[PDB]
Amino acid sequence: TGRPEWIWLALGTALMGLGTLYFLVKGMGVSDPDAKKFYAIATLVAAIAFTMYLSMLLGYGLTMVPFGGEQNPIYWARYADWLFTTPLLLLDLALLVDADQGTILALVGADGIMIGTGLVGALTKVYSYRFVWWAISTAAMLYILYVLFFGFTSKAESMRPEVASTFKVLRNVTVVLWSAYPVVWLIGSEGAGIVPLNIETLLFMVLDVSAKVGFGLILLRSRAIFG
Ligand SMILES: *C/C=C(C)/C=C/C=C(C)/C=C/C1=C(C)CCCC1(C)C
Ligand SMILES: CCCCCCCCCCCC
Repeated sequence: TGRPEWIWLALGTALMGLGTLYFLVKGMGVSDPDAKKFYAIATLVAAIAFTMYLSMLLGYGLTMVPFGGEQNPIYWARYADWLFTTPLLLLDLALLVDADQGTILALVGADGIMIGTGLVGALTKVYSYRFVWWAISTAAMLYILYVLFFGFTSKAESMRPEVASTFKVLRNVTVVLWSAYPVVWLIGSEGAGIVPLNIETLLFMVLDVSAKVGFGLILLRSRAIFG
């Protein structure tokens, strides 16, 4: 098939198979348990992205959805990816500031809504409805960013300065990265079609890798992961 965006997928596969491995060996070296599970979580988060990017590299998780008179190419392997990785990364932040069970259930439940409506909206055939789904989804995301920015950050201050200090950085990678996502969906292949597909995969690879591997390196690298 040799699609123009395969380059960026072959590239995604490589940066995540490589991140997954670095995490995995470093993780099996640690003896602390509190810190030990920040390592399993990251080995798993990179690993899921990895089988997905590669599988896509290989022509799976791609489907043609009709709308706007075209036969639009929708990569759904992305939502299977995000479905499991986004709630776990939120789990990374919740363990860190000692979240309640209630707040974690809520962040996860809303996260399920983000991706579920994201996917539905990306498989819709009526052009204006795609955008109703994109919108309930984004609203879910703003909600999660709200909690994190207002709730978690009130609570990262019951921690040590090294923990709040670390939470502020990861919290800042999240807010910046997670919010570009709805803007890319919408100007590219799933939304307006302004940005062609090789450039979309290229921007989703950079947010993905930044957000999983850039995130893991910063987290696993801090003193705060030792309870
Ligand atoms: C490793 C992947 C990460 C951190 C993915 C984050 C993904 C999002 C914040 C996705 C958001 C979306 C919307 C706000 C609306 C339209 C559809 C989505 C699912 C692309
Ligand atoms: C828990 C929230 C479930 C929300 C389902 C909303 C469906 C809205 C459909 C609007 C179609 C025009």
